[PDB]
Amino acid sequence: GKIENGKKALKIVVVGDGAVGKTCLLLAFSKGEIPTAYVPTVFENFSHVMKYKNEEFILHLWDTAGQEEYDRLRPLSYADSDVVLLCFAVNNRTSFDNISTKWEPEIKHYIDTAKTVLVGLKVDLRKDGSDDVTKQEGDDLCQKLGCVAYIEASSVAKIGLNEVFEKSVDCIF
Ligand SMILES: Nc1nc2c(ncn2[C@@H]2O[C@H](COP(=O)(O)OP(=O)(O)O)[C@@H](O)[C@H]2O)c(=O)[nH]1
Ligand SMILES: [Mg+2]
Repeated sequence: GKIENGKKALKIVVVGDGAVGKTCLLLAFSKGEIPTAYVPTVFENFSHVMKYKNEEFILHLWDTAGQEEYDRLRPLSYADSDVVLLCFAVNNRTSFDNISTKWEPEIKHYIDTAKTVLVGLKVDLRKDGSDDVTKQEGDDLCQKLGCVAYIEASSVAKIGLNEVFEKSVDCIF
């Protein structure tokens, strides 16, 4: 619950296994596309203005990673976070299981006061006949972990991107 110029402001941190699509989520959400160019391991934190209810919110968006120096820097990203997106890829069951084994506990340790939103990324990839994570599985995990919501999204297909960040704003304001 911050106010930075005259605009309500929110800090959102994005966490989850490598390659679940965290950097693409932020690029697609804020830039409206994923550029054909070298995608960085971690996007430096930045502010994005989002027009929502009928007002403007300033979102302070923090990408994170677990490779190279970013693994060591990650804990420092959490301070004063209002919302944490717990991200996995729906076609990667390992990443889903790690929400419970690694990511939710890490968040509870460093920033228990943050609200969490469970985010099922790469939903464009879900298909019958594999062991892809279902919407019911995401809903159940959200329930067990006390997240505010489970939201499915695709950066590539532009599905659910605004919903993720609109729900983030909603649970704070
Ligand atoms: N099909 C599909 N692929 C995606 C999507 N988002 C990301 N990817 C792919 O997943 C790879 C890893 O994404 P990235 O954002 O770098 O993952 P990060 O390590 O969690 O930040 C990228 O090379 C994309 O090719 C998506 O919504 N749909
Ligand atoms: Mg990344």
